[PDB]
Amino acid sequence: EISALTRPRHPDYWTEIDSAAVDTIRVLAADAVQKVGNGHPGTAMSLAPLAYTLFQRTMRHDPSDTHWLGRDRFVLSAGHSSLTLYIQLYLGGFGLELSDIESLRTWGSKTPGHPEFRHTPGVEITTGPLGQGLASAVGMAMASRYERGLFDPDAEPGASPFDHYIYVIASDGDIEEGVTSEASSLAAVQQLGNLIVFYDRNQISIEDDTNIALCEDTAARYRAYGWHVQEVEGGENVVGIEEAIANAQAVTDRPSFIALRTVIGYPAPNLMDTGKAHGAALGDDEVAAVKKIVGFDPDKTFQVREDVLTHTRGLVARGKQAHERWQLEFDAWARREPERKALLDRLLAQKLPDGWDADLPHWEPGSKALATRAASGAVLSALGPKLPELWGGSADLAGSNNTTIKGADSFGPPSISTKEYTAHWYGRTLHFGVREHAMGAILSGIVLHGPTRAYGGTFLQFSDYMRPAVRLAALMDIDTIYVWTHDSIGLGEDGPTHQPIEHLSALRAIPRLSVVRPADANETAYAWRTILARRNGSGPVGLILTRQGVPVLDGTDAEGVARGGYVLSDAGGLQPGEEPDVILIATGSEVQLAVAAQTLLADNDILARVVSMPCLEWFEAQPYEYRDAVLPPTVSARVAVEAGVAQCWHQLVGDTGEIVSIEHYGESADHKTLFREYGFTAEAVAAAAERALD
Amino acid sequence: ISALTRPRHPDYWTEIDSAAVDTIRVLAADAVQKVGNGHPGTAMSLAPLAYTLFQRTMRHDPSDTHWLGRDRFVLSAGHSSLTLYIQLYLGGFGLELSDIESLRTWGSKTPGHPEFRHTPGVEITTGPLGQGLASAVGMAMASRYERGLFDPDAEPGASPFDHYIYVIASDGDIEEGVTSEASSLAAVQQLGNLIVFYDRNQISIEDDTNIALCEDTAARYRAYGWHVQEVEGGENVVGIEEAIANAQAVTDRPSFIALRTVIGYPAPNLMDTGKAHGAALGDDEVAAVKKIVGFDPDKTFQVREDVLTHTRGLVARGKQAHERWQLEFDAWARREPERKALLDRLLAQKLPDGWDADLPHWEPGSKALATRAASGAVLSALGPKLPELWGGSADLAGSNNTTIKGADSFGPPSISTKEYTAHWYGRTLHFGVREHAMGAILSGIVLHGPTRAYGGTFLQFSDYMRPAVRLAALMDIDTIYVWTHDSIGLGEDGPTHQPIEHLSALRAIPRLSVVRPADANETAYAWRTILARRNGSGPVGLILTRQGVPVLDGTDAEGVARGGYVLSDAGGLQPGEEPDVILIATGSEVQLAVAAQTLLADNDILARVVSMPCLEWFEAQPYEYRDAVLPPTVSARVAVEAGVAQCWHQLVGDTGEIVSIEHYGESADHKTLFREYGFTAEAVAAAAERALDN
Ligand SMILES: Cc1ncc(C[n+]2csc(CCOP(=O)(O)OP(=O)(O)O)c2C)c(N)n1
Ligand SMILES: Cc1ncc(C[n+]2csc(CCOP(=O)(O)OP(=O)(O)O)c2C)c(N)n1
Ligand SMILES: [Mg+2]
Ligand SMILES: [Mg+2]
Repeated sequence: EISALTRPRHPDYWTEIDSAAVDTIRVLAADAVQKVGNGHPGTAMSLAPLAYTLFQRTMRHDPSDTHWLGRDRFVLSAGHSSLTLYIQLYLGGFGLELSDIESLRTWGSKTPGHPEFRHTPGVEITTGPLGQGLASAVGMAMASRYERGLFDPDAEPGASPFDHYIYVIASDGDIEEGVTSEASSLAAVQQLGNLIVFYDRNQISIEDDTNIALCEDTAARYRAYGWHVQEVEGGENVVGIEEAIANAQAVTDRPSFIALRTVIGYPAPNLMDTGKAHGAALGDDEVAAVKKIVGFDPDKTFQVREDVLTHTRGLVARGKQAHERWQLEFDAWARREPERKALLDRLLAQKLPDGWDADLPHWEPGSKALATRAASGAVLSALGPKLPELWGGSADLAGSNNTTIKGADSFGPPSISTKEYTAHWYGRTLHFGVREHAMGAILSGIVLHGPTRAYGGTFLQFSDYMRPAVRLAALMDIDTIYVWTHDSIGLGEDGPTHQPIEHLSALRAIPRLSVVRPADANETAYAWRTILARRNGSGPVGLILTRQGVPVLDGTDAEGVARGGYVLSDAGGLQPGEEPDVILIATGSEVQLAVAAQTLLADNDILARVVSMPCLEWFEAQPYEYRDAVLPPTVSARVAVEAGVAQCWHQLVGDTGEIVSIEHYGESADHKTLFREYGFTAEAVAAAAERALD
Repeated sequence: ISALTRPRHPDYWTEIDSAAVDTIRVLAADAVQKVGNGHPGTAMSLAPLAYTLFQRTMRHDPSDTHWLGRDRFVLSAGHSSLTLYIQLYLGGFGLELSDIESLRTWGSKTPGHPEFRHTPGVEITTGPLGQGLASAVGMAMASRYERGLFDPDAEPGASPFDHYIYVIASDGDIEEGVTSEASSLAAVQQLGNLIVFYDRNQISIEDDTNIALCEDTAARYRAYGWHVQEVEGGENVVGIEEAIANAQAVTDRPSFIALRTVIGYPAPNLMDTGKAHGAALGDDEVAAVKKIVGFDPDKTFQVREDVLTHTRGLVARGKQAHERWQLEFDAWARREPERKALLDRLLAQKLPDGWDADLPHWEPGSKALATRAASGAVLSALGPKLPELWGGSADLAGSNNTTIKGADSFGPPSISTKEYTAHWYGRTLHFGVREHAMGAILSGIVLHGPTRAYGGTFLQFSDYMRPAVRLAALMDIDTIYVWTHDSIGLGEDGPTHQPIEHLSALRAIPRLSVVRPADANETAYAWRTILARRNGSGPVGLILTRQGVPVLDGTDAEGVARGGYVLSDAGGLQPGEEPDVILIATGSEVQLAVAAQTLLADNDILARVVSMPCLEWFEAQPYEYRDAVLPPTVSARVAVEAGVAQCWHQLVGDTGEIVSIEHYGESADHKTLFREYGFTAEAVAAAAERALDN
C-alpha cells in the first residue's frame, strides 16, 4: 500500500554512504523548516533520492563555475520545494554552506522560500508561481537549439560543446496549470530532444489527496502531445529513475516526460502522504521520530557526517575535470570557427556590431500615414540581417503583429513546414500558436539560457493572458521583449473584448516593466534602437504599437525617446525665461492630438509645449535636472492625453491638471468614429488646456 | 480533394434545408463584405452544424430567450459571431435582416464578437479565446447544483431543470491553457450534460495549424476522462446527429466531438486558407460563391421566402416545447412549494428575512484576528441561511478560509477523499491549481442562473485569472473572487508571492470593485454588502490578509457599504472645525492610520482617519458625501497602503503624501517586512507632518 511504493531499489555502485547522503537530505530539510517555523519540508524529503541522482550523477556541471557555458541546466518548477535545490547546492560544493540552510526564509539570506535567480549561485531561474519554471524550461530548450544554430550548426548530434540537457522537476500543481499544457503542447511540436522533465505524481497538494480535483491520466495526455513518456514507481527506485533517464537521453526527437509516483514526506511516520507534510513545519516530535527511523541523533540539529560531505563534495573534482575536457573541445571549436567565436564573444560582452543601426529606417514628417506596428516590422526587417542573435515571433498573429523579419525562415523541424512558412532547425521565426502565457514564459527561458535576444508578439489586450510571466521577468530584471499591437480603441471593429482600456496603467504599475509607446514610425525605430542597445538597463520591455495608421510628426528625436519623455516642440513662443503657458503631455497615437491642439491654442494666443512621453518609466529614471527641463514645476497648467484610463497620469498633471482619457469599455465600430465619440479630438485637448488655466 | 466537403444528409432533409444552409453562407459572406472587415470563413463551414443545433438539436423558445428551461449555447470561438447571429435571425429570436446588415457598426445588435445583454439569446460575452468553453464548464456545473436546490429527487432526465450546454470551440480555444484546465476539471466532475464541438479545421490566423499544432487533441480528451468522438466533414449532418445522440446517451462523462472541416467552404479560392478566417472575401469571391450555390451574384442579403418560413417554424416548435415544459414545472411547483418559494426568492434577487442576524461581531481590543479568518467565520454563519451561496478554492481552502464550516463538497461521491466528502449537490468547490479556469467558471455559474458562487486564491494569482476577471467586469455580472494574502503581510513565501502592483492593476479594471476590509468587522460588513447587492451588480474582488490584524474602534456597516467613511475624528475638534490632516488607509494599513492619529494628537495635530475599503464605491457616491469625508479645503492628506502609489495620487493631490511600496518584497516574517519597508505609525505621522508643511 504505502509500503509497496516506498521500497528501495539501489543500483550496483550504491554504498551505505549514498544511503546516508540521502537520509541527510531528508533531515536537513526537516530541520531547516523546523528552525524558521514555516516552509516546505515534505517534497524535499521524498525527492531526495531523485535530486541526489541528478546533481551527483546525471548532470554535467561544475560546482566552481555556475556560469559554465556548457553546463546542463536544472529548473525546479515546483519552487516551494526550494530545499531540494538548496541542499544539492550545499552538498555538492556550489557555494551554499550549512549556515545558509540554517537561514532558510530569513531577511537577506541566500535561501529564500522560493529560489531566486541571482540571489543564489546555481539557481537558473526564479520559480514559485506554479507552471512558470516548466514553461520557461521549454524556452531554455528552444534557445539551446537556436544557440547551436549560431555557434556550431555543422557539428553532429551530441558532438558539440554546445550540446547539453534541460532537466525539470515539476509537481501536481505545475501539471494542473494551463501554462504547462501550452508549453508542453508546443515542446512536442518543436521536438525538443534535450528536455527531460520529472513529474512528481504524489497524489498530494494543499487540499490533501488530489483525487478531489485531479482524475486525469497525465501520462496519456503527454503521449497525446507527442512527448516521450515513461512511468516510474516509487521515490526510492533509483534504478527505475536511472533507466528512465538513459532511455530519455537516447530519444533525441521528442522531449521526455517521466512520471514518478511518490509518497510525500517519506519517512515521516504520521505526516507522510498528507497535505501537512507539504507546507508546514513537521513539529519537534515528527522530526525526532524521523531522525530515529534513519539512525540520526534526535537531540542534535543540522547534523552532517564528515564522510557524507566528503563524498558529495566529490562533485567539485568531477565537475572540474568534466570542465577541463569540455575546454579542449571548445578551444578546438574556436580554432575551427573563428567567426562564430567572435560572435559568441560579442554576445557575451553584450556588444553590438559596428553600424548595426546604420540601415535604420526613417520617414519624412508629412509622408503617408503609417501604423506604428508597420514601422516596427520595417525596423525589424532592417536590423535582422545585422543581428543574428535577434529572433522571435508571434502568438498566431504574425500578419497582425508585424513580427516576421522579411525574408526570414521559421524555427522548427522541417516536417512542420507549411505553405506559408518554411521551418528549419536553426530558423528565426517563432510560432507560438494561440498560447500567449507560454509565449511569455518561453521568452524568459530564452534570455536566461543565453545571450540571444527574443521577442514575442500579440495584441496588447492579451497581455492579460501572459501576466504572470511578465511579472516574473520584471522581478528577475531580465531583458525580455513583448510586442503588443492594437493598443487601443484605435483597433476598431473587433470591439470591447479586444480594445485595451486599463492595460497601460496596469502594465506600468509592475515595478521594473518599461512600457514603451512610440508616437509615430520614427519613435518606433528609435525605440527598438534603445531596446537593443540596452541604453536604459536590463529589465523587460513592452513595446506598444497601434493597429491603425498615424501621422509622421515633426520634432521626433532619438536621444529624446531614449530619455523616455522629451519636448517635441515648444510653442513659438518664445523667450528666454519664457515658460510655456500650458504643457500638453501625450503618448503613442494621441501625440498627434497634442500637436493639432497646440495649433488651435496658438491661434488663440495660448503658448503650448508638446511633450511626447514614449516611456514614463525611463523619464522618471532621468535626473530631476532633465525632468524639470521637460516639465518645469512652475508650470501647473498640464494636460495628459492617452487612449487608456487616467489612473497613471494624475501624479504628473497635479491638482490643477486635466486628463483626456477613456474610463469605460469600447464599442464595435471604425476607429475614427470611436476616437470622435470618446472625445479624442484636438478640440477636446485644446478645451482641456483652457480649463487647465482656470 | 475534397472528400471532406461531401454531403451526408439525413432522411428528413429536403431541398429547403439545403437552401437554408446555403443562405447562412452567403448571408455571412455579404454581411462581412458590407462593412468590409470581419470573420466570414468559419460561419460558412459551420453552417450545417449551427443549423442543426438551433433548428433541431436544441430545446429553446425563440420568443422567450430567458426561458428557465432552455438548452444553453456558447459560441466559444467568438470571432465567428455571424454563426450565432444568423441562427438568431433565421429562427425568430429577435434579430432581423437589418441587424445582419449592421454587422460591426456603432451601436448595432451585432458587434464583432457576441455581447451578453446586447443581443437576445447571447448567453455570454466571448472573443478572448478559451473563455466561452471554460465558462460553459461553469454553466454545466451550475445546472447540477441548481438541480440540487430545486428538484434533487427527480430522475435522470425527468426534471424540468434538466437541459444541455452546447459549445462550439475552435483551434485557438483548444490551444489556450484555460481550456485545458477547464476540460480537466470537467471530467473530474463528470458533467454529463455538456457537449462541445471542436471545429478542427487546420486553420488559424497564421494559415495551416501544422506550424504550431501537432497534438492529437481527441486523445488528450480521452486522457482527461471525456466521452470523445470524431466526425469527419463539415457537410456530414448524419455523422453530426449520431454524434449528438451518442453524447446525450452518455450521462457520466462530458462529451467532446472533433468535427474535421474545411474553413470557408465553398469559396473556390479562399477556402482552407487563413484569409477566409478574418477578412472580407472581396467582390469576386463573393460573386463566385453565390454562383456555386445558385444565388444571384448581383443582389445582396437575399433570403428566399420559403427558406425563412421554414426556419421560423422554430418559433412555433419553441412555443409548444415551452408549453409542454410548463405543465411539468407547474406539477413540480405543486409537488415542491418550499423549493419553488426559493426559486422565486432567487429570481427576484431577494434575501430571506434575518439572513444577516447571525452575522459575527468582534469587540475592539479583542485577540488580533486575520481578515481571512473573519471571512470564513462570516461565510460559516451565512451558509446555513443562504442555500444559493456556494464556492471554494484553487487548492487553497485551508489558506483562503473558503469552506463553510460543516459543509460538504461538490462532485461525484467517487472523488470523495479523507478530507472532503463529495455529493452531487455538494457545496464546496475544488478547482485544483487552476485559477484561470476558476475565474471563467464563476462567470458561467452566475450567467447560468441565480446562484451566488465565489472563488478563492492568493491575491498574487489574480494574475493567472485576469482575462476572466476582466470579461466579468465587461459583462457587469456579479462574480466574487476571494483574494487572500494580500501583501508583504504574507511573509516568508517571498517576492514571487507578495502582491505589490495588484491592487492598482485590479482597481484599473473598469467596473471591478476592489473591497479591502480594514478588520474582521469591516470584513463582515463587506460580505453583507456584497450579498445584499447594495452597490449594483458587477464583479467583486474581496481582499483579505494572511496575518492577524487589530479589531478597531469606529467600524460601521453603513460606512463600508459606502466604500470610504470617517473612522475617527481627532479629539480636539469643534463643529465646523476641519481636521488639520486627513489619513486615508485600507485593509491592514488602517491600524497605522489610527496609531499615527494618537502620535499626532500628542503633538497638537488633529487628524481624521478615513478607512477606504472600496475606492470604486466611494467614487460612485455623490460629491456631498465625498466632500463630507474628504473636504476639498483640507489639502493636507496621507494615503497608506501596502501596494504601489499609482492609484492614490488623484485622491491626495499635489501636496499630499503616500506611504506605499514601490518595489518587490523579500522572504522574511511580516513584522520585519512592514518595519523594513516603512509601514509604521511613525512613518505615517512623519508623512502627515510633511503634508502640512508643503
Ligand atoms: C499558480 C499558483 N497557484 C497557487 C500557488 C500556491 N501553491 C503553492 S504549492 C501548491 C500545490 C502543492 O501541490 P503540488 O504541486 O502537488 O506540490 P507538492 O506539495 O506535492 O510537492 C499551491 C496551490 C502557486 N504557487 N502558484
Ligand atoms: C486569447 C486570444 N488570443 C488571440 C485572439 C486573436 N484570435 C482570434 S481568432 C484566433 C485564431 C484563429 O484560429 P481559430 O481559433 O482556429 O479560428 P478559425 O479560423 O478555425 O474559425 C486568434 C489568435 C483572441 N481572440 N483571443
Ligand atoms: Mg503533489
Ligand atoms: Mg481553426
